[PDB]
Amino acid sequence: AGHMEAVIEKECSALGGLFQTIISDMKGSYPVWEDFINKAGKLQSQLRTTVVAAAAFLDAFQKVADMATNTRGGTREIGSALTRMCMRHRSIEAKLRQFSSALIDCLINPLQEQMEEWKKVANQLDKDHAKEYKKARQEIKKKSSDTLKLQKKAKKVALQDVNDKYLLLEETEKQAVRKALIEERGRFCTFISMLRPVIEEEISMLGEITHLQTISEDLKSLTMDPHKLPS
Amino acid sequence: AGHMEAVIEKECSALGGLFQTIISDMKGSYPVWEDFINKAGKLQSQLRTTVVAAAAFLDAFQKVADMATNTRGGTREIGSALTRMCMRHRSIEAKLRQFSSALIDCLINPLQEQMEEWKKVANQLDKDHAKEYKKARQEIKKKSSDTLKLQKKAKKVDAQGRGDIQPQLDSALQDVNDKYLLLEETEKQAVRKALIEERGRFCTFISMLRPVIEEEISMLGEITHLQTISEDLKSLTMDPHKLPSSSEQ
Repeated sequence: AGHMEAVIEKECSALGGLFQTIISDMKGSYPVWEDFINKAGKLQSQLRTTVVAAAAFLDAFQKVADMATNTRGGTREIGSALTRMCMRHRSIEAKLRQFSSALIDCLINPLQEQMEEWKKVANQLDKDHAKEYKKARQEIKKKSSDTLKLQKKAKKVALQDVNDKYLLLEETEKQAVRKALIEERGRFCTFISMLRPVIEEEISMLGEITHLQTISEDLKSLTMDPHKLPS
Repeated sequence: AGHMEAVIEKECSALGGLFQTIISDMKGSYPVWEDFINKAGKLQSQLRTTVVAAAAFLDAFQKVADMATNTRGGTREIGSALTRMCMRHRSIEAKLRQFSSALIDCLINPLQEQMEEWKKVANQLDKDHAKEYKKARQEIKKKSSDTLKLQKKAKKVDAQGRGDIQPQLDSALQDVNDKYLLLEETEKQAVRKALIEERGRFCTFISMLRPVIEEEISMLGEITHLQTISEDLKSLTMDPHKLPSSSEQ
């Protein structure tokens, strides 16, 4: 570590420092992504259990509907309407299953796999940059040297080559930063492509709720004046 | 007790039978109702656990959004859009909690308390009917008894109990028929009450179920917002292999 090496390193690293910020950010990100995969996993397992409970509940709901259908007068119409309501909830259950499936198959498992690949890709970006950077450096530590001795034996009575290699390093670093910015953004794009089908299933599941209102109104109509006999 | 009475008798028997059927059907209904309560309880318990797991997931999702938000260029916009997605999901989570609460407050617990009161009311309707039926038969027995008195004292046609006793005997027989009709009316009203109670049980159930379904229906308002945010996310993640104009500074 000399004075000439400090000056040179002060020049170079000023160029390639945004790179290290992006890289450091990516390398520090994994615990956040890991906790996400963990909590998503725990939600999906809980949704699977809820689906099983929902299906058993709907079996019992249907038995209640059947019981009304097997009474006599106006109670038979109540039963048919309860049956409709049960069928509508079964459709909602089937979409919840598809939502739960997309959550594990489209998001959790793929994000988990993508994780080790992200770590390897960031390691390599960092490694390759380090290489290009420090050979670029040592080659300009070497050209400033040649210029030093050439300037101290000419005053007893190459400079452009140093300048070349600095503009050279400027565009190297520019390209490395472009590459890191694409990888950084790309991780989120990838994550969002995985998220998309999960949210589509959620929208499809919610959309099945539109059929409940008509049935609830019918049930309301069929249960007016419970103190007297209908027609 | 002649032809007309025997006809009424069989209607009373049909009605009496129908009343006992309705009472028996009500009495045998409880295992189905109890199974429904049990399974609604089991679902509500899992929904409670789901809502906690959903909130923890959303906390993690928001940390991911924060991470993107605090990077550079277009990735910051992606973070902002992800935050909009996460906040909209907090609204869905809230509605899920409301549905879970309504399921227990409006349906499971009320239905559970209702069981014993349904049993008491059905049993009382049965006992009231038996009491009224007994009285009606007694009335028929008493008038058929007098018509036996009259009819035995009418066989003595030697005191001209024919222009005087026969009008009496005609009315005595009429009164008997009156009592049979009264029994029939008692049976018809018993059936009516039993039918009303049978239907009323399902009316009660529906009244408990409807506010639960209302909380579910309230989730329709969320859909348009998920659609818009998902279109924004798609637009923000175009050409992942390339730098967006937003990242070129």
